[PDB]
Amino acid sequence: PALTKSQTDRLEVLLNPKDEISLNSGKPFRELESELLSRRKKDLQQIYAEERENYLGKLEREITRFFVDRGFLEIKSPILIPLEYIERMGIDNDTELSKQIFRVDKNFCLRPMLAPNLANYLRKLDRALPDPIKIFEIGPCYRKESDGKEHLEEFTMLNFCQMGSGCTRENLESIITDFLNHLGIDFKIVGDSCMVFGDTLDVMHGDLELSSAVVGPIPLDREWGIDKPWIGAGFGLERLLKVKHDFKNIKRAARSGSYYNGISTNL
Amino acid sequence: PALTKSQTDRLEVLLNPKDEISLNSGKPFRELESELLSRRKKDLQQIYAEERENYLGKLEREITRFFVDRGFLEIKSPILIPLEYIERMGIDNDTELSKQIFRVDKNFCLRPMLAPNLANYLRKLDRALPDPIKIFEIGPCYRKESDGKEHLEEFTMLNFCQMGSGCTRENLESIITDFLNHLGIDFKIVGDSCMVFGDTLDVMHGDLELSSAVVGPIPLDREWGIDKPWIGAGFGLERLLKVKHDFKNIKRAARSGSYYNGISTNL
Ligand SMILES: Nc1ncnc2c1ncn2[C@@H]1O[C@H](COP(=O)(O)OP(=O)(O)OP(=O)(O)O)[C@@H](O)[C@H]1O
Ligand SMILES: Nc1ncnc2c1ncn2[C@@H]1O[C@H](COP(=O)(O)OP(=O)(O)OP(=O)(O)O)[C@@H](O)[C@H]1O
Ligand SMILES: N[C@@H](C[Se]CCNC(=O)OCc1ccccc1)C(=O)O
Ligand SMILES: N[C@@H](C[Se]CCNC(=O)OCc1ccccc1)C(=O)O
Ligand SMILES: [Mg+2]
Ligand SMILES: [Mg+2]
Ligand SMILES: [Mg+2]
Ligand SMILES: [Mg+2]
Ligand SMILES: [Mg+2]
Ligand SMILES: [Mg+2]
Repeated sequence: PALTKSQTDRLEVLLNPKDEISLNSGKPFRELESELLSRRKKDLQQIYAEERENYLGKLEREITRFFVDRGFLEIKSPILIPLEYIERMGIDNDTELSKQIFRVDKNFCLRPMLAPNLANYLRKLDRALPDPIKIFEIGPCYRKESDGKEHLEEFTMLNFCQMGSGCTRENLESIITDFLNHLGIDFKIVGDSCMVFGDTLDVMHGDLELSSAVVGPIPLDREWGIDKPWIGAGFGLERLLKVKHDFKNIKRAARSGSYYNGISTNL
Repeated sequence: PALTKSQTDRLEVLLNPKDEISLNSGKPFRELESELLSRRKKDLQQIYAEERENYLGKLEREITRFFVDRGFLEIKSPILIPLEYIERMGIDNDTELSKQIFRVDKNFCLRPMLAPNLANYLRKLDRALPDPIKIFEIGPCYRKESDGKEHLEEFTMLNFCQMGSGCTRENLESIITDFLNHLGIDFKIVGDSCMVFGDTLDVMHGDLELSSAVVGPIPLDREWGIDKPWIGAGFGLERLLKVKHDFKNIKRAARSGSYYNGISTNL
């Protein structure tokens, strides 16, 4: 019993991390497929009977509660943003991130990050709210990618940020630590750099980048009317789910018609 | 004291429905503006101190709990969808809704409704789950609009639907009724029609359309592999918020950097 590539692909779609089933165990495709179909139907029936919550939606709600309870204001800002935000973010037209932008109409695009909208909120809210200003947003972001096991074209970003007092490296690391401890995810912090922000603190789980974080001020602040110390971090929710559920491919965690909570919908 | 159009616009931005303040009361602009700025800063400070939840996010969470508790599976599907879905939905290239579509790249668009993704889920889930199949989704949808007091280009749709047993007009009306009673919103049902679905039951609050709902089957089902009775309804969350909070302009409820929970962010 040698399986074709098409057969192995079909079994891999139906296989879940908790299965102790090897596709090369010598059993024929028909028996492996029947067993996995039965397991996945049972898994989906259990979700439908007892849970009914989508992993991405449930994780957004859990993260929302965590940040609201710690004094951060919940933001919901536009997903369709001016293309001018990309240039004012310092993303020059010939840079790598600029090629990843999904253009809409003529002057708009799908946001590839939450940062510009949140910078506008920090500036505006600092005229009305007491120091420090603490805000966060969770929602869809978009980048054209080569599509590996760790990138999606449509993903979900969390960005939390603070402006004013308490905007230090140690406070930023403390929030990241409390957040990932709340989710039960081990991590380390490594130095890296990017073009928008300069140096970042990257939050790594093994070789998987969970977040890039920044301690301001940076020279870019002036173009956004930011004139105080700030800290912020952006996390991909699908990457968090990939770690939590041991998914081999991030597509299992994505907005999709092909998987529900990591279970194939082709049953 | 006659106010210019620019001055009146500024005061209208700062005015909230609960204020018993008339912009034509004869008081000068400087006093009306100072009073309203003070009220709105206080309102925002109270939210920041005591609540911190965004109206759109909080309403999504409340609706999610309502449908999950009543046996509907929570869906999060792609916002960027194939342009082919628009033609297979019967939206011919020269129709009115087709002109409202935001195109992305060459073969994709921003979804103007949730229905096609949910039809795919109904079909797929019917192979695995017991009758009846009950699902819902909340999330961003996009339409180019003339932009009045009731339309946004970027809005948030709820669509709940069911396939199999219990897919009758009376059950559909009963779910709509239980849902709007839960939110405390009065309504009536009127007959209307649209091009995708044919006859609809429109859910009206006064002259404001809160939802269009459909009792299947319809001939379009075959193009989506739907072969059982079904019911479904789509609601705009920003319209629900407009009713709940007596907003004069739906922009107060939208994803925005210009308003937070209906309060101007230009303070
Ligand atoms: N295409 C993508 N798919 C899924 N998640 C992503 C994607 N791009 C970024 N993220 C998540 O958003 C976070 C903040 O975005 P950032 O700009 O730092 O990404 P990045 O450094 O380009 O990530 P990578 O180096 O893996 O491409 C990332 O740490 C990651 O968790
Ligand atoms: N541009 C929009 N902005 C905000 N909400 C909308 C918009 N278009 C539709 N909705 C909401 O989505 C629901 C379902 O969409 P549907 O296709 O029935 O809208 P519609 O009949 O085009 O609405 P209208 O007649 O007001 O344009 C509507 O009843 C409404 O609550
Ligand atoms: N690291 C993540 C995003 Se982190 C930015 C936190 N958001 C924020 O409010 O910054 C204020 C700010 C932003 C730009 C210019 C001046 C001031 C990423 O690369 O996608
Ligand atoms: N009235 C709202 C959307 Se209502 C559709 C409910 N969703 C669903 O699952 O329908 C099954 C289905 C859909 C199309 C073709 C065949 C079968 C609007 O106009 O935006
Ligand atoms: Mg990248
Ligand atoms: Mg990186
Ligand atoms: Mg990074
Ligand atoms: Mg319309
Ligand atoms: Mg209508
Ligand atoms: Mg309608």
